[PDB]
Amino acid sequence: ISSETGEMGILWEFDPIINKWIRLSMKLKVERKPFAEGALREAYHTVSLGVGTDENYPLGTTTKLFPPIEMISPISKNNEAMTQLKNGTKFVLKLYKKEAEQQASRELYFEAVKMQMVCRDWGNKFNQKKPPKKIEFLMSWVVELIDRSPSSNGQPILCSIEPLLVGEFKKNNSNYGAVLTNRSTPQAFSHFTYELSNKQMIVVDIQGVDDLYTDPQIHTPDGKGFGLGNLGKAGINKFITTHKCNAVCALLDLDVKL
Ligand SMILES: Nc1ncnc2c1ncn2[C@@H]1O[C@H](COP(=O)(O)O)[C@@H](O)[C@H]1O
Ligand SMILES: [Zn+2]
Repeated sequence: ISSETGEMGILWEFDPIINKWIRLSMKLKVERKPFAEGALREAYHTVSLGVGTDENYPLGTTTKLFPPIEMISPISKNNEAMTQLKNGTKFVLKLYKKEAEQQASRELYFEAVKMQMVCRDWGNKFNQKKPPKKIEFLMSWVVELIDRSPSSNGQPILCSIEPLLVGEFKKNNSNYGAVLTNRSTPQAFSHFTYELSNKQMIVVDIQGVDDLYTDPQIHTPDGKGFGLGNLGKAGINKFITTHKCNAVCALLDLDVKL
């Protein structure tokens, strides 16, 4: 943690193989104006001023705590943040637009970051089949900007952070059936997660730079979890109407009927 001018934050990393959250702290310097925007959020350039422990900021009460205490690792010595967010790193911070900040609760920040980590595992499962192009999803973290005056409201300011992508950012499909590029690997990764999960999930909203992807969305047949972008059977079926499995689908031996 550098003594340089910045702001403090509580840092949250999710580890799927142990299925627990890792609680940390960091200092960061955010630019005043955003450099890009989506439908719901704005993105800011940020520089890391160091990652440390959370010893100075106790959780206090177990009751009403989210995420719950049983989902929190008691040891935080190992994590991705210490290398990928080390002092000097340039990264990206994302805030919700006001409005609709009204549709962003504390649970949805953690649910969104857990969803990206889940998609990150599917990328590794995809890469084990040795496709022509390997895909990879970026890390993602929840950060509580504790130095910023709470929404009033009375809730602290939350955000998500992730590594910086350098290059042309392109969206390949949406979360409701659009096919926006001629590339085969993004659609085939979608034709892949739906079949290999036995139709329990599909990963769409495949976007990013080259084969580094971020901000995916998951549909599940019951429509539960994975945020408000989970359109259930409708989202799954909408992908099937516009999908043509391709040479990558064929190479992965996916079923041409869905
Ligand atoms: N990791 C990233 N690195 C650089 N630019 C990004 C990144 N994520 C999102 N963006 C930009 O921010 C915009 C908003 O993305 P979204 O997160 O979908 O609202 C995108 O259209 C990109 O131009
Ligand atoms: Zn396919």
